[PDB]
Amino acid sequence: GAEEEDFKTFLQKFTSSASFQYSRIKFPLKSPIALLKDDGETEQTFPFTREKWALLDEETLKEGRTTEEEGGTYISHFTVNEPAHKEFEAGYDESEPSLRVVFELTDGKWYVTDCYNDWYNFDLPINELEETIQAVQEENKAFEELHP
Repeated sequence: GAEEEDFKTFLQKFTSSASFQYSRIKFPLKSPIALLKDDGETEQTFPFTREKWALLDEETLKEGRTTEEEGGTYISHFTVNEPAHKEFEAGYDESEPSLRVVFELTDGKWYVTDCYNDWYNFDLPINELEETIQAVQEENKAFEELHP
């Protein structure tokens, strides 16, 4: 009557199809990027659009915990059990996250509505940013050429 797309199965596509990944994501996103104007305690916001995305893997969007030698417990999961209103968090134990992905389900189709990624983390003065954008687009080509 509805038969909605599955929080598992939609993800399997998301991690293995580049154009589909992009076709699922809003433009712009509700998280403008926000960095420091090379002055310390200064506020700034950037338009989040398709041209500054970072593609994401199955070992990015998994539900589990990992171990580095030199960090600690890294977690990745959805934190929120809802039938249509789930979102995703990755980060270490006892610490803040750095990969945030809001998901929403309308019309029986999932659509990603927000983003957080360390590719435009706080340690990134706006002066260098337009090169950071282009660098993520290097890695993105190497993904999407091989993620059909």
